[PDB]
Amino acid sequence: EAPAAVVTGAAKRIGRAIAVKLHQTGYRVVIHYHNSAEAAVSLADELNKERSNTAVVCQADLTNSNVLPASCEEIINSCFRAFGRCDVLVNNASAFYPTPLVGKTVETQVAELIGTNAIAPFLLTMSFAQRQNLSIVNLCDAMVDQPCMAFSLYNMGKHALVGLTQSAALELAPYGIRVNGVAPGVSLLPVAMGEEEKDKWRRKVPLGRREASAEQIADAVIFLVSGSAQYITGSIIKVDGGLSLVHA
Amino acid sequence: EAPAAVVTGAAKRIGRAIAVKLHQTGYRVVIHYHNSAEAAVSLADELNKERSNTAVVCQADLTNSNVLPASCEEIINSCFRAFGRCDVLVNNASAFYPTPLVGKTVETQVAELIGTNAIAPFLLTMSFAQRQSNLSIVNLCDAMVDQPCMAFSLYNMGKHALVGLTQSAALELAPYGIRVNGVAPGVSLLPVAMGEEEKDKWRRKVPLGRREASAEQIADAVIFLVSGSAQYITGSIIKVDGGLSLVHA
Amino acid sequence: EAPAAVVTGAAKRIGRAIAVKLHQTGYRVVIHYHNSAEAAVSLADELNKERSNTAVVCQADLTNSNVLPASCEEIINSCFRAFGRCDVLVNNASAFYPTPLVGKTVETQVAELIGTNAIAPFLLTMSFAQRQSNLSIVNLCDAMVDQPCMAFSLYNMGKHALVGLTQSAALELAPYGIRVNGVAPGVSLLPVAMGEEEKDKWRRKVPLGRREASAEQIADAVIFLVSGSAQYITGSIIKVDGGLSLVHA
Amino acid sequence: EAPAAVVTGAAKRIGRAIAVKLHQTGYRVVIHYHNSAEAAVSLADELNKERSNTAVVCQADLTNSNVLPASCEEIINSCFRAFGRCDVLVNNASAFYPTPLVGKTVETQVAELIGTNAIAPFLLTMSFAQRQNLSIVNLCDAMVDQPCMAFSLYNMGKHALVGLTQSAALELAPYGIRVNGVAPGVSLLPVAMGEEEKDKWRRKVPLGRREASAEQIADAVIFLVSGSAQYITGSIIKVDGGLSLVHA
Ligand SMILES: NC(=O)c1ccc[n+]([C@@H]2O[C@H](COP(=O)([O-])OP(=O)(O)OC[C@H]3O[C@@H](n4cnc5c(N)ncnc54)[C@H](OP(=O)(O)O)[C@@H]3O)[C@@H](O)[C@H]2O)c1
Ligand SMILES: NC(=O)c1ccc[n+]([C@@H]2O[C@H](COP(=O)([O-])OP(=O)(O)OC[C@H]3O[C@@H](n4cnc5c(N)ncnc54)[C@H](OP(=O)(O)O)[C@@H]3O)[C@@H](O)[C@H]2O)c1
Ligand SMILES: NC(=O)c1ccc[n+]([C@@H]2O[C@H](COP(=O)([O-])OP(=O)(O)OC[C@H]3O[C@@H](n4cnc5c(N)ncnc54)[C@H](OP(=O)(O)O)[C@@H]3O)[C@@H](O)[C@H]2O)c1
Ligand SMILES: NC(=O)c1ccc[n+]([C@@H]2O[C@H](COP(=O)([O-])OP(=O)(O)OC[C@H]3O[C@@H](n4cnc5c(N)ncnc54)[C@H](OP(=O)(O)O)[C@@H]3O)[C@@H](O)[C@H]2O)c1
Ligand SMILES: COc1ccc(CSc2cc(N)nc(N)n2)cc1
Ligand SMILES: COc1ccc(CSc2cc(N)nc(N)n2)cc1
Ligand SMILES: COc1ccc(CSc2cc(N)nc(N)n2)cc1
Ligand SMILES: COc1ccc(CSc2cc(N)nc(N)n2)cc1
Repeated sequence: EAPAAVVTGAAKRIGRAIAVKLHQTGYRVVIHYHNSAEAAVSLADELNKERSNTAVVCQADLTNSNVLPASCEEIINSCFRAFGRCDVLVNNASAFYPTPLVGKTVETQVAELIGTNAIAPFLLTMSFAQRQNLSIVNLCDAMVDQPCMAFSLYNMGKHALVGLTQSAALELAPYGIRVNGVAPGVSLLPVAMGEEEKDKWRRKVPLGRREASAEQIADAVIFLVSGSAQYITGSIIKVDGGLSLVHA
Repeated sequence: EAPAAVVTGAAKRIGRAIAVKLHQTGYRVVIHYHNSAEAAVSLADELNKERSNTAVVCQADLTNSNVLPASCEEIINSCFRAFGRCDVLVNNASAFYPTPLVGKTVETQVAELIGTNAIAPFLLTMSFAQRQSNLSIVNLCDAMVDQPCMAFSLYNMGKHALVGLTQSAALELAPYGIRVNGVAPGVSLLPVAMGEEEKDKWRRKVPLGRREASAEQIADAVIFLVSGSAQYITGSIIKVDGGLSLVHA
Repeated sequence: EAPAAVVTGAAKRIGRAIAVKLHQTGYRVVIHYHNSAEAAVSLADELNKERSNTAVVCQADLTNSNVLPASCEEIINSCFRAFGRCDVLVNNASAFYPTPLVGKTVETQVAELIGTNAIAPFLLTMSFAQRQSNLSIVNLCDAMVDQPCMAFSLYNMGKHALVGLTQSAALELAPYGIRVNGVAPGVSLLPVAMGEEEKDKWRRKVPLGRREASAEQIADAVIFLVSGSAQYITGSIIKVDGGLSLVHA
Repeated sequence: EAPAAVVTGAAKRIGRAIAVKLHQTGYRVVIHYHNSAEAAVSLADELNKERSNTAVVCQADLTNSNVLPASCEEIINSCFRAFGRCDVLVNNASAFYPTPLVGKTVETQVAELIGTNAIAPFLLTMSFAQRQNLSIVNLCDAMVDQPCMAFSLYNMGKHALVGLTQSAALELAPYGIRVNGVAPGVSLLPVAMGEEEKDKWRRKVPLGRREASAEQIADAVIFLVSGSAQYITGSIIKVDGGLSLVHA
């Protein structure tokens, strides 16, 4: 039987590309979502039209709370429910917005940014491991050491996620579970963002003066979960077209 | 007027060393504590006997909660209440224990490990800036963050977040003249519950001396980072590990 | 038409697995060697037996000297002479031996270690770029560069230099469509000379499988980096170390 | 009796600041120079005026060659002959210039950039140790991982120096010798650089929109060689005003 993968925030953009490429490679997928029900099912329909009963959806808020552990336990369960196995976990879901040091309460910002980018990936990892070419891939950020201004919580989240990638690689290696990361720089920009401000970020990218397509990010994910990366663990692959190498 | 510092978890060990050294340097100190009331009060006694009206104690739980912001805001408030100013903040307080991936609830482990090592520093940092000359923050990090102990995922994630904060905070608060730096022990004072055999196993790994760092040795680097000799230093983590992080498996 | 690749030190061990896998992927290969004449010619034969006119050998000493630029210019020239193009450069050749601080002269050690591991890669990158599709360079680095073996400073200085090259070359050659990246083994193929308890000592330390990387596992990452699945990857060093660099002392 | 320091390229700018602060701390100093004999001599006189017989100068080209090892052995030897001891070694001398990938020969650029920045520090280290609060301090570069364009050989030099620092810390720790680095970001700008170009770099620095004075860099070196840094080794202290944290 075909292996099975969980992709968090898989309904749109980069997570959608991961789930599609994983499916095109022959995985059965769990498309997690929070708000994008319509887009998630739409993706599942497309994938299932290709091969019947190879894509299911799963809803969960990934914000930190007393219920988070149980939601993450159940995302992993849905993969075992649908497919009888869970070979791959891609922690892609992420909140990202500014939290100046000098309207959500700060405690809610903590809950969303630290929960989605860090704690939920920790809890999903716990449940993944407990339930067992098994690997985990975490969507990190190649700009962590040169962070966006006023983004300290988000940024604290992605650093926490780098530490979890490393800790979990060390601890889960005895179980044959590899744990790795993929770090975009500028991939798909928010439709929210202004076009002028978009081309400002694009022009900074040495390799082609453009952003990464979502497929380019998914390519790194595909490599990491493959047989070609079977000695690779605790590694984080930058996919940033040299953006992080560029001084101020 | 003498400047004033806040040191979190300052009742004993390394935070005591920081507070004492900051006090010997001429600072007034808020000794923040959680459970260690007698040790906190004993230390504020010692320091006030040295210079009257120069040490207070301040109780707070730094576990993450929806009341954490308020608690951190009050820690900073207490320094202004006592001393009319707050020049320096040392984020020393830290919970530290295993959380294996395979009777505390996981929700509580998240709250204590992430709260003490990362969210309280963020919140204290926020409160410190908004209440505002040589202003600086020093975060107690960990030199072994990239070669972590087995099954310390949460603690390690919180120390990594602390590195992230140090950097983001240094960047954002530089315009306000606040510097933000770190001090990363490898092995310093070992746990009180640890047995001497297990301590010596760690001691024997340190290239420089085959011994742990003293609390004064850690405190020395913090005192450098707050001084006028570090006036251009920000976003920097100073490793104080006797070469331990260079030693391969 | 088939693209072509240069692999330094490709007669044996890891560079040989690299050249074999490039060739299976469809590349024509220049097999560079220094002393391993017999092995190099044997490899070209096997590759050519499989697909005709797809492999040449090229001899060069990559020790630093005033003629090293010319030699490196000639290794790149040999690919154009043989195949009409040069698409891929792999910097694999490396001297590796201890150089304690406290019968080769120090002048020679500096020359072999820094030349093979850094200066030759720099000069090759220069000639490659100047002679100029999916063009890319992969340098063979070392995952233990921050946790070096004792008394291996010149070697370690060379590997660090190689990281600096990867990044500086990635930045500068980006506007030319040339990507530059790295593959950093931990313990892979273990030395001929090394005793057998030393090998098992190193093997026990590897979290993932308690074994060293096969030559082919290292080559897989090189192959990924030069493929059309890495078109946005530049200035990245991929560890292929079974988690070894994560194990504390 | 008073301890003694060797400082390389100590005649001008940053190295001169380091020599002076060491001397003010109570060190006797070997002022090394290559071309700047008048400034070296000028410093030694100033310093000997303060304290009789506490400053000497010592000339040596630090470009890589087959005589380099002998030259570095003689710099160390000069401190022993003059003062009877060599407690501190500061590796400050640095060639710095572009070497684009696409009127010196390239082999000479290699020899100057790699020799001054990396090989001479390694030979000076060998000799320092062989001859024995003992410490070495290397002048590194905060911008090593975000290099200036077309500075690959310089950048290769500074990276090697980080590795030396680490390798030397580990190997000389049993002899009680600590090895550390100080990494400037933007410090003293070349005097002949136009103020308008100087200002483009200044403006990039978060902490105060200015470059570090030489004395500011010297301050960190002073720290590292003091009794206040006695457990510190293998460490590189950035002195950069937050410059390296600033994204493109
Ligand atoms: N795009 C870039 O340039 C870039 C750069 C650096 C790093 N990254 C990383 O790459 C990954 C994917 O990036 P992206 O731009 O595709 O992400 P994105 O659009 O910002 O977010 C992806 C998904 O995360 C889910 N999500 C947000 N908040 C959630 C919550 N509270 N609970 C559960 N799910 C939640 C959302 O799902 P729903 O719509 O279903 O609610 C969203 O569609 C992220 O980890 C990101 O941090 C991206
Ligand atoms: N010791 C080392 O070898 C070492 C190594 C690497 C890094 N570090 C770092 O250096 C720092 C100092 O080390 P240390 O060993 O002296 O620390 P520690 O004794 O383990 O902890 C210091 C203090 O943190 C406070 N704390 C714990 N949980 C708290 C909570 N929920 N709320 C508020 N305060 C809490 C405790 O205060 P109360 O007693 O008053 O309850 C404790 O006295 C820490 O940041 C540590 O991570 C130390
Ligand atoms: N093997 C590992 O565990 C390991 C670990 C970390 C990093 N690496 C890196 O991965 C690469 C491959 O490893 P490996 O073990 O296969 O390497 P290796 O066997 O030690 O050396 C590869 C080739 O380098 C060539 N070489 C040595 N000195 C030379 C010189 N002066 N001039 C020109 N060529 C010279 C030799 O060619 P000839 O035989 O023709 O003389 C040799 O076959 C190296 O870059 C190494 O640094 C390997
Ligand atoms: N200034 C900065 O913004 C900055 C930034 C980053 C890092 N740094 C680091 O801090 C250190 C000092 O910087 P700096 O600007 O003061 O230095 P600098 O002016 O560029 O040079 C320092 C001295 O190096 C000596 N030197 C140059 N080539 C030499 C050679 N072939 N042999 C022997 N000595 C040679 C020169 O001595 P003579 O004049 O006597 O010939 C020169 O005065 C360097 O290691 C540098 O890389 C500085
Ligand atoms: C720095 O300017 C940018 C670049 C990319 C984006 C894409 S939205 C996004 C980005 C991210 N790093 N994480 C998450 N979750 N979502 C937004 C602003
Ligand atoms: C590696 O084995 C050790 C070494 C030192 C200690 C000291 S207790 C401690 C340590 C820490 N990194 N953070 C906090 N908060 N407390 C415990 C276990
Ligand atoms: C002391 O531990 C080891 C580990 C691997 C080896 C393989 S031989 C080798 C290694 C290398 N880093 N570079 C080169 N060129 N060849 C030898 C000793
Ligand atoms: C921002 O562009 C600059 C900044 C400072 C300088 C001072 S000269 C210098 C610089 C250096 N890193 N190393 C050495 N040896 N010399 C020149 C250009």
